Amino acid sequence: MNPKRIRALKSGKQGDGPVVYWMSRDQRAEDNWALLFSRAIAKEANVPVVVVFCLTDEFLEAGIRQYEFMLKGLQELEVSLSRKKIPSFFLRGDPGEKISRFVKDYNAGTLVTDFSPLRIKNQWIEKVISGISIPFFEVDAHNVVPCWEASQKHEYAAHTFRPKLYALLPEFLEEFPELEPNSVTTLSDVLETGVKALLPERALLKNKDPLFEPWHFEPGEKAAKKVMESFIADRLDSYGALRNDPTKNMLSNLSPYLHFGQISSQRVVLEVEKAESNPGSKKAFLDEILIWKEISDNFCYYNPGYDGFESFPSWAKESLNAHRNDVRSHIYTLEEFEAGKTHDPLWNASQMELLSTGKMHGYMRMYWAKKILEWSESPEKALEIAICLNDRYELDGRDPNGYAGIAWSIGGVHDRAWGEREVTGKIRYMSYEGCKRKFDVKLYIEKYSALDK
DNA sequence: ATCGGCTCGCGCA
DNA sequence: TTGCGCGAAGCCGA
Ligand SMILES: Cc1cc2c(cc1C)N(C[C@H](O)[C@H](O)[C@H](O)COP(=O)(O)OP(=O)(O)OC[C@H]1O[C@@H](n3cnc4c(N)ncnc43)[C@H](O)[C@@H]1O)c1[nH]c(=O)[nH]c(=O)c1N2
Repeated sequence: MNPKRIRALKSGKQGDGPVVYWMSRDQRAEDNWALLFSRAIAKEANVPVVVVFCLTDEFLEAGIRQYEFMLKGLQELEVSLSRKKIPSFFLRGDPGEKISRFVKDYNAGTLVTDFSPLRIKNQWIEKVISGISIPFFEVDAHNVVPCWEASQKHEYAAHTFRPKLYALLPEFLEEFPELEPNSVTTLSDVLETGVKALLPERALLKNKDPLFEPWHFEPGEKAAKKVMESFIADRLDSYGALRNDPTKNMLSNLSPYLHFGQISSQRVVLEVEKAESNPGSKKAFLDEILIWKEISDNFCYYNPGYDGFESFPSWAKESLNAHRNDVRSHIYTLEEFEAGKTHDPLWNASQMELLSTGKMHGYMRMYWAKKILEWSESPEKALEIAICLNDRYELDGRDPNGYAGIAWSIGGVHDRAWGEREVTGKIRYMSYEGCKRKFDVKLYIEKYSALDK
């Protein structure tokens, strides 16, 4: 294992108990550098490895759709793990308090957690270090090239990060070894409890039917692989040419699995690389899962204010500021945006895709966000509303790719200046008529019309 | 240091 | 649609 994937959080003396993988971002049994390191650390000490996961109360901020998708994954994973003789524990509370307690409770030898740039995981980690005395390690098991290794600074753009990343790919793109089973030796209640709490909040139809259609993405490590497999057989070949067409199902559809770590993106890269197809599609796809996925982790990790105005570049701050007092053609409230009551039937269509499938087509995510800027009273409100809806209804929400993506659309982060406009200033414009030239807009609106109810 | 090159709309064929 | 050349625009890093 490449030791540059390991960061030492808290130095100390190796206790003589088990090795504890605090699993958080990467909820998979396979292709998991964090669980592989733990087992290594375990194996030399002749102790077992165990996995702990903390079900916090953040689930009350989203909906049944994300929380059933996550728990059904953890149920499968639990089985996966016990078959490898690795027990799994599940705590319910504040990771700062519960993990600390647990580590003392079970006399853990060493502590290990996977990596995530989001503000709140570092808060927990800090709290955790004050509460323990054993060594504490962190492993990047989400990125092909560990976030802190790929760059030491905020990258202004893909085209600056891209040479830095591909120089290190030969070293970090590699196969995964086997999760060796242990040698030395309730989730269902939680899920029924959580839904009963979230139920008053369900996104319902007029006839009391749920909006959300749970059949588009089956959750779990197994299903995730079958999705990847299926993208490579049918859709990879056409990806470069039809990726940007909302009327063709030609995306990988991996982002819900990746978000929850139910499959490794290092694995996808390994499998796409070895696939023969259209070079242009492979190149198109690899740029998305390598450059754009991981510069997003770079963004949050070096900009703690990643979900606010002040993280924008100077030029875009200037510009939006200078157009704060422009007359907006339209001003909608969150509640109107939420229910698709704008004047723009293409915009409403894509919000109905969001509402019922929990995954809005990549290209329409750009449109969607910019019309929120154009049709709200201020850039901050735009940011607020676009974050709110993104995180509440996307299956892949509350994710670095989220904040980095919204910042692109509303703030030109990782983007450049365009012709000055009213209201949106120099931020990249997108039009209805421009979509008309690019895809059969009417089909798209047609598909999601019968939903206004 | 000096300037080439970065993930839209639109005219047009 | 489909692709090209052009525009408008701020800045990093050879
Ligand atoms: C307004 C808005 C909001 C969001 C986002 C963009 C925009 C404009 N993104 C990014 C992007 O829209 C999203 O990752 C894709 O829809 C994922 O779907 P597929 O895997 O089918 O993409 P596709 O199959 O084409 O790409 C495969 C993978 O490449 C990566 N990728 C693709 N587009 C990317 C992008 N624009 N930025 C970064 N990585 C990208 C992702 O890992 C994705 O799973 C995001 N992503 C996310 O998963 N959750 C979110 O909540 C958001 N938030």
